Amino acid sequence: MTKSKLPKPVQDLIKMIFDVESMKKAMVEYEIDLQKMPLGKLSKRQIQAAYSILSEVQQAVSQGSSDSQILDLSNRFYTLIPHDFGMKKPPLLNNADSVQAKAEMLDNLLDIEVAYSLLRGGSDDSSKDPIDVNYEKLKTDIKVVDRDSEEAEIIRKYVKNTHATTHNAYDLEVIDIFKIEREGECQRYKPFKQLHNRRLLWHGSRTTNFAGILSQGLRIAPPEAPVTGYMFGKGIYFADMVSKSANYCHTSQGDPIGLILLGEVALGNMYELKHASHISKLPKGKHSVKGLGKTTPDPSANISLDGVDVPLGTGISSGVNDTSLLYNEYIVYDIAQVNLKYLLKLKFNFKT
Ligand SMILES: CCc1cn(Cc2ccc(F)c(C(=O)N3CCN(CC)[C@H](CCO)C3)c2)c(=O)[nH]c1=O
Repeated sequence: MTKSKLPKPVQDLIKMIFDVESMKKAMVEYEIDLQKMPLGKLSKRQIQAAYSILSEVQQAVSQGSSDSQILDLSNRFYTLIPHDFGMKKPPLLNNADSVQAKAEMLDNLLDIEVAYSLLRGGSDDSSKDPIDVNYEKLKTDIKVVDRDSEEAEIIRKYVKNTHATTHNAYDLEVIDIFKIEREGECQRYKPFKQLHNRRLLWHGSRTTNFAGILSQGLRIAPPEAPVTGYMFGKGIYFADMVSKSANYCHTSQGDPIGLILLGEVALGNMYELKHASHISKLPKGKHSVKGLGKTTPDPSANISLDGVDVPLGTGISSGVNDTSLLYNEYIVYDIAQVNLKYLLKLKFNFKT
């Protein structure tokens, strides 16, 4: 039992990422019946089948089919994924809002299954630290960034300047800044290295999703998933406001620690949109979608970190009139266009 020699912040990141109990709390959060469907019985093909029902609902809504099939499909969904709503009525699956809500849950279920499968697979060695074994499963080089360097100064300033006044429920404190290097991702990203308009953007996610996020990278919703469950289609979503992405950590009062990503995203030509557009492909010659937000990080204060633009400017009006987005959103539809650079441990201080 050789005790791990990894730095203490990296060891804590490993423990927090592979926490089986956190995976169970996330499933209870969705009111999933863990007695009828324990974490060990959660299956990949089960999740894709549930995605198919969501897509079947989407098509039934789109042709008028009949709302009673939609009733049957909704009941079929709750049979496939056993829930426990105690005495209340389970939410019906008859409108686009409920399809998005269940697609989001399946997104988290998909990454939770990947994490658990990682843990219970491969090899195990009694003489090895579980932290050391779980670290190697991530297939990622993780190094703690020195607090006093210019990387951390830029990253801290990115956090400090782009917390929107709208997201007033909490404030953010940077605990740890990690430099991350997924195996093979640098080679995969090379075909996009010298594309224009490369920005450093945030991606917030639930803590449980990060075992899959680090082992497999950011992925696109599977083909079974309904394209109308996502505002701008089935792509990878980023933000330039740290608080916009931190909201997608789903941090609570009982679990105030969150994980957020800083990724280099090859945006190229930007299909600028102001409202929903459930697309699967992009128009020829366009490399990403930008949701136009009312507030944008002041473009006068942009800096370059390793030839990548960092929109750490404070929030100002964008001049866009008829848009449905409070803040900007960046979406790519090819996973090769993303190169993950930094991983942040954030403490959420909720104001009460
Ligand atoms: C605006 C910034 C922001 C938004 N949203 C919401 C959101 C909405 C629709 C989306 F398609 C995705 C997204 O990118 N997905 C969907 C889930 N997963 C399916 C395989 C993937 C995850 C990586 O494996 C890819 C994310 C976050 O969650 N975080 C953020 O920072």
